Amino acid sequence: MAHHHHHHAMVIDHILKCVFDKICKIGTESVEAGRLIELSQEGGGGGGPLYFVVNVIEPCKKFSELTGLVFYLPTDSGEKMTESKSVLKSLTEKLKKIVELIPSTSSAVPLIGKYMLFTKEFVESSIKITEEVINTHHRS
Repeated sequence: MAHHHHHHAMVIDHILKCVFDKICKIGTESVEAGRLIELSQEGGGGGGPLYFVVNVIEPCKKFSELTGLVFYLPTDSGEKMTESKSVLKSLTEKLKKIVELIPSTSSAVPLIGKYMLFTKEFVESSIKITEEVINTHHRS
């Protein structure tokens, strides 16, 4: 869209809506395959449908502030990002362990898992975009 050779704050704060936009495109669309696949098996388990949004949004919350610390308080070409990404892989560890509580729904692991890695590979965009500004960040 533009370049504007200068400090990063006015034009850098705008890019946020650029990376946060797509996230909703494929992120909001998954809201269907997530409830469609679950309900197909049972959509319940140890509790109700709130356990799916409570366990999914739980980790997302702490990340909500992270998405704002990368487009506002950048520590590097992908510091706050690469540091927050490690949480996405370590987070699933809590969902995969569900087999110890309700292994009945675990059968969906290989079902919904197709979407899991999907976003995991999309979140990388965070460091991808910054790869364009790194040209200056790295230098100075």
